Amino acid sequence: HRRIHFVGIGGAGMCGIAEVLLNLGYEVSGSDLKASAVTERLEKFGAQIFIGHQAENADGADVLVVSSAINRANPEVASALERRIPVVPRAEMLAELMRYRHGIAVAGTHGKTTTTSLIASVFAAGGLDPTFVIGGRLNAAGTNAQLGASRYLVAEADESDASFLHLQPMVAVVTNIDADHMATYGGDFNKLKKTFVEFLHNLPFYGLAVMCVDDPVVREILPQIARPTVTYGLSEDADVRAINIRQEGMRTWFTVLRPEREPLDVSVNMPGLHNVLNSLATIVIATDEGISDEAIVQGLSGFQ
Ligand SMILES: Cn1nc(Nc2nc(N[C@@H](CO)c3ccccc3)nc3[nH]ncc23)cc1C(C)(C)C
Ligand SMILES: [Cl-]
Repeated sequence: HRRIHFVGIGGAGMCGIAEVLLNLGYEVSGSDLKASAVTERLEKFGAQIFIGHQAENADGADVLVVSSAINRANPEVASALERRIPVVPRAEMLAELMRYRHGIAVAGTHGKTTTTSLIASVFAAGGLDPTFVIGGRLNAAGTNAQLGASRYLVAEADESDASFLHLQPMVAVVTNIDADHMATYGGDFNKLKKTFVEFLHNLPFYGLAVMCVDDPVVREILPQIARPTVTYGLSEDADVRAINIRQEGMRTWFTVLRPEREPLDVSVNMPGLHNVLNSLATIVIATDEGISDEAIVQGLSGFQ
């Protein structure tokens, strides 16, 4: 399959996915109701844009991507369904971009967005210009370059998303396991816990699981993970730990301890132990990736 057609390509979760597919070398087409600067940029990058939804727009396409559910009202979708052209939801296409890059999946019930942003900030301070996904929207710091150009893709992994168990990361964080999305799993918390184990087991044997052991449920499933693991938290037995937490204004300072490394003083410009924890998760991923202490310190403290 080589040509991908987006129905409603100007949509805010859609243009980013189309841009990354352009960057990967695919043929990309899309349709929208009104021309925009979004569809202008995509056309500049090689996308064939159609204005208005007519079934002839889906000709040549090997797969269709749609904004929400398969609403067969739209003629392009109906024409693809008739020809047995697969129609995948936006979130599934987004999730599969990780197979082409060194993917860092940030899972957990709370803190996915801030941790994803802190990781992106540290990797960028290291010159790695990563593409990152928060709230289904693809981002990167350097405006002019195409999304997906970087080796690295950092994405939120939401346990209530249909594509949760189809991410293929190299590294996965689990910040915490709460019951917010029990309904996704038949209102059963034990089923939810087992899904996070299944998720971590989608890492390859050379992958890395980053586990917050201050959360009691993360700590509970830890011995089930048959993948390389680094634990973090304020707990005294964690591999990567924060001590001597203090404040100077709205900035939090602390010392991070790491195996086989000297203590490193670090600050973040957000209050609360939950942001100390977001930073520790970041420090673990950046350390394992080989990023310098200077880029770690600059990425964390320069984060707005
Ligand atoms: C922006 N943000 N970032 C969060 N990050 C994390 N939260 C927790 N636990 C949460 C709840 O369990 C928590 C809340 C308060 C203090 C300590 C822990 N554990 C984590 N481990 N690593 C990262 C991380 C949480 C938040 C909210 C939305 C709750 C303000
Ligand atoms: Cl289908």
